[PDB]
Amino acid sequence: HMSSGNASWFQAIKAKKLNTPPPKFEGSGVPDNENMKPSQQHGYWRRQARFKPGKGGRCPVPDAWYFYYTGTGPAADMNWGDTQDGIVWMAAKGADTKSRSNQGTRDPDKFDQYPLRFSDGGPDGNFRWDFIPL
Repeated sequence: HMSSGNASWFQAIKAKKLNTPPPKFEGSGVPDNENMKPSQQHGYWRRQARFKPGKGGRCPVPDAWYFYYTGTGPAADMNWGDTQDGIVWMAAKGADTKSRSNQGTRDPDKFDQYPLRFSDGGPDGNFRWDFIPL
């Protein structure tokens, strides 16, 4: 089966080892994105367990986490702060986490993913992401 849905606007962050806890962030944990209302600077990171072929059959690879603005993505029906394994919530100063933006999600056939930057910090050392130029 091929997932039919829309995707995250940003690249993934990726754990370096198996069974890593959720990412902790210096600063808001909200990706750099100047094209949003300050009131709308809030969302969640969502865990994605990965695999790939290796010896015998399939082989576990470290988790990826993907960021979605509140009210969008797989956990669109969740409200900011709602507890669920594999969901961590982030908000920048001045955010109103009741607000809902028009950003929606990314259609992969049309737009490439945005590069991740965190001018106010970034995730802890259990995590890394690929370089994509600005």
